[PDB]
Amino acid sequence: SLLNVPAGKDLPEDIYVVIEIPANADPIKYEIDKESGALFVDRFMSTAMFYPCNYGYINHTLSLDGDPVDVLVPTPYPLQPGSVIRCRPVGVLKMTDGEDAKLVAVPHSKLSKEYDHIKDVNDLPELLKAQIAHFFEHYKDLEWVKVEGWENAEAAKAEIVASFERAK
Amino acid sequence: SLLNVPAGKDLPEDIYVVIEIPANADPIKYEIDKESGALFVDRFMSTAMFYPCNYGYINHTLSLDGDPVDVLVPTPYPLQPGSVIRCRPVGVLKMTDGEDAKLVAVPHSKLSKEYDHIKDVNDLPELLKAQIAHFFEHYKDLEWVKVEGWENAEAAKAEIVASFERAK
Amino acid sequence: SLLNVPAGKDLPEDIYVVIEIPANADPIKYEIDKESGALFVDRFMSTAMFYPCNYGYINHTLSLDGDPVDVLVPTPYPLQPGSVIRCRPVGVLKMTDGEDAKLVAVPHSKLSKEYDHIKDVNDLPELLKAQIAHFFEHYKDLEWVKVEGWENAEAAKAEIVASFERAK
Amino acid sequence: SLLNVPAGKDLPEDIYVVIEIPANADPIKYEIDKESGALFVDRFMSTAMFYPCNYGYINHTLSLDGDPVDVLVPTPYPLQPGSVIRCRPVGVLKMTDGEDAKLVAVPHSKLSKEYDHIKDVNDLPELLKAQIAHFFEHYKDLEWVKVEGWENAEAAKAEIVASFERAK
Amino acid sequence: SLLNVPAGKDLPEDIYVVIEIPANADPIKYEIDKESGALFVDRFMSTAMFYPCNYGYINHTLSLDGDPVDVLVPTPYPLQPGSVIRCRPVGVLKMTDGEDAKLVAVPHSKLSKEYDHIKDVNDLPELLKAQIAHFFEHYKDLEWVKVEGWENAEAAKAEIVASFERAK
Amino acid sequence: SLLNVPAGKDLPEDIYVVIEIPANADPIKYEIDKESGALFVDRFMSTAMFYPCNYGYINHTLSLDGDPVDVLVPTPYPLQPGSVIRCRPVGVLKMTDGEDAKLVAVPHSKLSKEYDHIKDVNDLPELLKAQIAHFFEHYKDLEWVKVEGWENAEAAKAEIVASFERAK
Repeated sequence: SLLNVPAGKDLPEDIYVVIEIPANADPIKYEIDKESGALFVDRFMSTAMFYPCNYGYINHTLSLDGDPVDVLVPTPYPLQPGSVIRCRPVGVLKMTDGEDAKLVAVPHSKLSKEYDHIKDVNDLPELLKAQIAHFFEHYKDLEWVKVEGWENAEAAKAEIVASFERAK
Repeated sequence: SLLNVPAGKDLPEDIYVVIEIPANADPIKYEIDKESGALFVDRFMSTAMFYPCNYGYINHTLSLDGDPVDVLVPTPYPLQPGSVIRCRPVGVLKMTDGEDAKLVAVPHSKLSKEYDHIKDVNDLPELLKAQIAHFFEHYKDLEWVKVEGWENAEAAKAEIVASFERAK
Repeated sequence: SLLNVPAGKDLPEDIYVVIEIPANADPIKYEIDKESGALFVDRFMSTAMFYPCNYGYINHTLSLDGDPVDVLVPTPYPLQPGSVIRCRPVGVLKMTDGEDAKLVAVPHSKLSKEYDHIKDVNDLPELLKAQIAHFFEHYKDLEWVKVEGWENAEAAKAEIVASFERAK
Repeated sequence: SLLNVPAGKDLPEDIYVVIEIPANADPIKYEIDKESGALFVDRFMSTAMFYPCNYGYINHTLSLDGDPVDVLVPTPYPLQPGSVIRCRPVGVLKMTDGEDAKLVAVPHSKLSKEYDHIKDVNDLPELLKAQIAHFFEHYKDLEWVKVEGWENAEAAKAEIVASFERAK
Repeated sequence: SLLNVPAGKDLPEDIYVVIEIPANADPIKYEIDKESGALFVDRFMSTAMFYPCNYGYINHTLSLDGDPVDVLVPTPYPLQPGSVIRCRPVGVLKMTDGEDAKLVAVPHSKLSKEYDHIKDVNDLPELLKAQIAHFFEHYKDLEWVKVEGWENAEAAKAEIVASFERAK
Repeated sequence: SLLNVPAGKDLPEDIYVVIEIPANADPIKYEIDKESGALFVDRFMSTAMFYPCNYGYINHTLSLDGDPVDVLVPTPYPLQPGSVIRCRPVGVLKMTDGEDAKLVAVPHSKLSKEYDHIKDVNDLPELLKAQIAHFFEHYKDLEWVKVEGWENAEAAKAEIVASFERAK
C-alpha cells in the first residue's frame, strides 16, 4: 500500500512524494489514512482557490507539527491522487499556523528533462512562487497562517534529513 | 487497503462510506473487489444516465441482498472512486429488484458546514430526491427495479445497525 | 492490493488487465510498483500523443523483456488508472525495441455486449488498428521501436500462456 | 452568424447541422436564438441523463412543430455548442409529444471515413439506437413523449425535403 | 451577434446576462469585444482562484465605471462563455476599486425551479456569499478592491434601472 | 463576428490571433467559415496526437497557400475555440506540404507577464519546439509534410507584413 512507499531513493537528494491533491483540481482536500493507506476526504475547502501545484508528503518523516513533511511538486499535467513521483528538492516556503514548511520539489530528471535547470529556489518562476505564497496566505481565510519566506535547496534537504531522523 | 476501512466512527450516526462511482461521471460501474481491495469494472451502463450523487457502501455490513449497505452521498464536487468520506445518514430510498435500500448520507460536519441543516429525509432538496428515485427506476431499463418510497433518518440508522450486526 | 489480482478467471480466454494509463489522457506514463502496488509516475511523455486505448498488463505473467504482458483495451469511456477489467484477447501487435508484443483485448461480454462481435484481429476497426500501430511507431521519437504487424487471437493467447508459464 | 448557415451543400444528401448540445455533456439544454444567433440557455434538464449524441438542427427548415428539423450526430469526440458539421442522413426516430422526428445523421465522408459503412438506419449500432430511443422516452419524465419507431434514410430525406420546402 | 442581445424581457425583474467566465473554470478572464461581439482574452489571472459563479454582464447598460453592469449567476453546471441566461436579480455586492457593484442574479423560473425560493440576498447560501466576497477581495492581490457589503433585490434592480437609463 | 476582427493593433508587432483549436484538446480540427464566421468541423484527425499549443490564424492576411497566416500560441491554460488573443510573434517553423509557415506567437504582455522574456525563437523551450516540429511532421501520417526548420522573430514579422499586404 501507500504506507509502504520509501521516503526516497537517496535522501535528501532523491525522494518520493505521495500525492494527495493534484494541481488545479476541485477544492477537495484528501489525505492518506495512516491506518488503511486509503484516500480520505479530509475537508471541502471553503475558499474559491485551487492548489497551484500537486500537493503531497514524504512517507517516513515527521516534522514538529506531528505531520509528515509536505511537498509541492510542479508537473506539466495534473497527477493522480495516491500516485508517487520521484523528485529532487529545491526550496522551502516557511510559514506559521506552529511551523509548517512546505518544500517545493521538482520532478526527477529520469522522469523528465524539463526541470533540470531548476536547482534552487530562485530558479523557480517568480510568478509560481508568488502564487504559492498567496495560496497559503489565503486558503484558510474562511476556516490562521503566515508566510515568512523562501529558503534554498540546502535548507529544504536539512528539513528532510531532520524529519526523517525524527521519524526513526 | 479499502478492505480495512471501519464501518464508521460512531455507528449509526457517524459512518464512513467507500466511494465506487463519483457524482456525474461517465457510465462506468465500478466495485471494490472483496479479495484484493482493488477497483474492478463491474459493468458499462447501457442507459444514457449518470449517478446524481457519489455512490458507495459501508464496509463491514451486510444486507439481505448479500451485499454491503449502499449509500448515496451528495458533495459539492465529485469524489475520487476508492476514496472514503465520513458522513451522517438522513434517509433511505426503499425499492425492490429483493430489497435494496439505498441510504442517503451527507458529509459529516467536520468536513463541511454546508450540510448541517440537513438532518432528515425531507430536508433534502425535492428535486434531488426525484432525480435519485428516477435514476433507480430507470438505470437498468436496457439491462427490473421498483421504488417504494423514502424513509427517515431513524429507519436509515436501523438499516445500518441491522446490517452491521448481520455482518458480525 | 493490485499485486494480488489474478491473471484471469480462465487463462488465456478470460483475463484481468490492471490499468495504468486511460484512453485519451494527458501524457503521463504510470506504472504499478511491484513493491507497494502503488501507482508510480514512470515518465512524462515528450511527444504530443495520447494512448488510443486503455493500457495495462496481466498480473502474474512475464515476457522476455522481463516485463508483464502489456494489453491495450478499448472501452466506451476512459477507465481509472489502477482499476481492473475482465477481457478476452483478440490480437497482438508485434514489434521490436527486444520483442514487445502488445496484445489487444476487448471487454468481457459480462461487462458489456458492445464488443461481442469482435473475436479476432481483423474484426477490429481498421482505423483503430492504424492509430495503435502509428502510436507505437512514434511515441518515443523524442526519447527506438519498429512495428512488424498484427496477429490473431490464437497467437495472442499463445503469448499469454507462455508468459504465464514463464512467470511460474 | 449561425443564422446564415446553409441547410446543406446538396439537400437532402449533404446537410449542415448547427450543434446546440454536445454528446455526453452536463444537462444544460441550449438553443440558438433566432434573433441574435446567440447561444441561449433554454433549460436545465431535471433528469440525470445526458444526450447520447451531439444534438442540433438544420437551418432553413421548418417542421410542423413550428421548429427546425432536429438531428442527432454521433462523432468520435464531443463537439462544441454552436459549431457546424457536414453530415449525411441515415434514419429518423419518429415520436409524439405533435410529431417530432429526430433524424440521425453521421459525419460526412470528407470529415472522416469512420462512418462510411453507415448508410441506413439498421447499420447503426443497436445499442446506440436503444439508448437514443430510451433517452427520448425518459428525458422529460420530471418536466410527455412517445417513441413510435425508426425509419430509413429515405424517410429521413423526405423529412428534410419537406421541411426545407415548408421553410421557403 | 452578442451585441444584439436585449437587456432583458422585463427590466429590472427579468434580465438576460451575457456569460464571459463560467463557474469554476481555469483562470482565463474573457470579455466580449464591443466592436465584433467576439470573445477576447482579457487577461490571465495571477492568483490560484476561480470564479465561484458564472460571470457576465447585462447588455445595454452602463454603470459609472464606464462598463456594463456585471452579474454573477449560480447554476447547477458551468455555462458556456458567450451564452445567454435569463435571470432575476436578488442582491448586489458593493465594493470599490470607483464603484463596482456586482449583482447576483439567479436563473429564471422558466429555466429551472431550483432557485425559486431565492428571492432576496439573505436567501442565498451564507457560504456562497462569503466565498464571492472573499474572491473579489483577493483575486487581484497579485495584479486594489474593497468589499463594503451586500444589498437587497431592491437595490440591485435600482442599479439595473439606473444603468439602463444611463445607457440610453 | 469573427470575420471583423483586426489583424492586430500594431502589425507585425502586436497582432490578434483567432483561435480554432485549443491546446491539448480532442482531435477535432475546426476552422472559421469565411462566409458566416461560424466554427465548422473541418475534420476528425486520424492520428492519436493533440496540438501542443492553441492554433489559430491572423484575420486579414493571405499567404501563398491561399490561406490566412497560421499561428501557434502557448498559454498557461487552454483557450476557447473562436476566442481572440493579443500576441507578439517570436518565430516561424518553415515546412512544405507548398509553403506553410506556422508562426509561434506568445501572449501580449498586457495579458500576462509570464512570456515577457520570450523575445525570439531560441528563447522558447527546446522541448516545446521539438514537440511542435514533431507534431507537424506526424499529424497527417494517416491522411505529406516536411519540416525545414525555425526562424527568428524578424522572419516571422516579415511573413506577417507580406501576407497582410497580399491580403489588401
